[PDB]
Order: sequence, then C-alpha cells, then structure tokens
Amino acid sequence: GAASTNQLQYLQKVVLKDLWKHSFSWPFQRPVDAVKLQLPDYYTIIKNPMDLNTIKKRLENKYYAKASECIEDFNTMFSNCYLYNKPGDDIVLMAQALEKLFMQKLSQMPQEE
Ligand SMILES: C=CCOC(=O)C1=C(C)Nc2c(c(=O)[nH]c(=O)n2CC)[C@@H]1c1ccc(C)cc1
Repeated sequence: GAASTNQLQYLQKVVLKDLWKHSFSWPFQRPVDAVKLQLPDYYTIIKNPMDLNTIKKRLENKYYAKASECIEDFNTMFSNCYLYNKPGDDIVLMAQALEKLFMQKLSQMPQEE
C-alpha cells in the first residue's frame, strides 16, 4: 500500500534521529520505569507515558495515519516531564533543549498542501 505521508517520512528519517542524537536525550530514550528510577507517584500523575523508542517503533510500523498524531506524541513526552518535575530541575532544562530542537526541525518539515 501507499507509503506514509511525506511529513511522517520526515519525522521518522530526520526529526526522530536528531532528537535521539542530542546529548540530552538519554532520559527520554526508553519508557520510564518509575520504580527502578525512584520516581514516586509517576504513574498516578502521568497517564500517557511516552518516549522516543516508542515513537520510533510507531513510525516504523505505520501506527500513525498522519503527522499531527506523531507530533502530539513527541509533545506528550515533553509535557510529561514538565508536569511531573519542577521548574529549576535539571531534567526540565534537558526536555526544554530537546523541545527547542524539535521545534527547529518541525519548522524545516515540508509543508502540506
Ligand atoms: C535513579 C534514577 C536517576 O535519575 C535518572 O536517571 C532519571 C531518569 C532516567 N528519568 C527521569 C528522572 C527524573 O527525575 N524525572 C523524570 O521525569 N524522569 C523521566 C524522564 C531522573 C533524572 C534524569 C535527569 C536528571 C538531570 C535528573 C534526574
């Protein structure tokens, strides 16, 4: 069947790779194991966990019909961090740096019609 939209191809081939390679990506690479990571009440507060590997697998397996739902998963990743943690926390600065890069790469995505 038809390949994914040109925007989803960009998200997979350009955006995901660039965020993964950023030096601050390591907290965001894999699903949060809150017990192992000593994060109390994480699953009570964060009802929709999301991470880069999950997004990667979704892109590789045609989970998304269009780019907006993939963009929303990247945004849930960042928002989960902002909600659970506190202003001034180093992890928040890390998420903010990845999010700034994300916005930069989205601005270079091909335009829809
Ligand atoms: C025993 C665990 C050691 O801490 C880590 O390895 C962490 C991981 C993987 N992830 C999260 C942590 C957190 O405090 N809050 C979160 O939301 N996450 C999930 C994204 C902590 C952490 C990350 C980075 C900094 C600078 C500080 C703390």
